[PDB]
Amino acid sequence: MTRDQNGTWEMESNENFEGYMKALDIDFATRKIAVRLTQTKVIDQDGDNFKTKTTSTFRNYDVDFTVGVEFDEYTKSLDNRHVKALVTWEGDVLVCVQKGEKENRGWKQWIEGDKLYLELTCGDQVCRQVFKKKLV
Ligand SMILES: CCCCCCCC/C=C\CCCCCCCC(=O)OC(CO)CO
Repeated sequence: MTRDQNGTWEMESNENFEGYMKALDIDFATRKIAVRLTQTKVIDQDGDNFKTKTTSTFRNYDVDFTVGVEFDEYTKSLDNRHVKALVTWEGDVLVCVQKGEKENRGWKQWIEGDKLYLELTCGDQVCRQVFKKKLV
């Protein structure tokens, strides 16, 4: 029973964020800033209802969803694309498929210990992020 992802989580590693961004066609001036930033993830979860915020000094991104309920996602101030998104549980891993113009786009997010793991995929690029839970 590790489905409870509530908390504030601070990034400690970010592997291949460059390649993921390039796969999304982010221009190199934007990538040059974005690759350097420490991200924070704030998750407010009530059962299968999620409200999430990913924040940095450069850009913030909010996405809210209910597990199992397809929704329209506009990735505003990221790559600015429209996708149909569905989040499901695979065991205690939260799995998102983002169907749209990019093939094999989505993410997977799960807890181990005091860490939150997030693997972002686009095409043949995978970015692996790890966040540490912030205290009180
Ligand atoms: C926002 C902080 C970084 C902003 C700088 C990046 C700008 C360059 C363009 C694209 C990179 C998109 C990468 C972030 C993916 C969104 C996070 C996300 O959807 O996470 C899920 C799972 O946590 C939310 O529930």
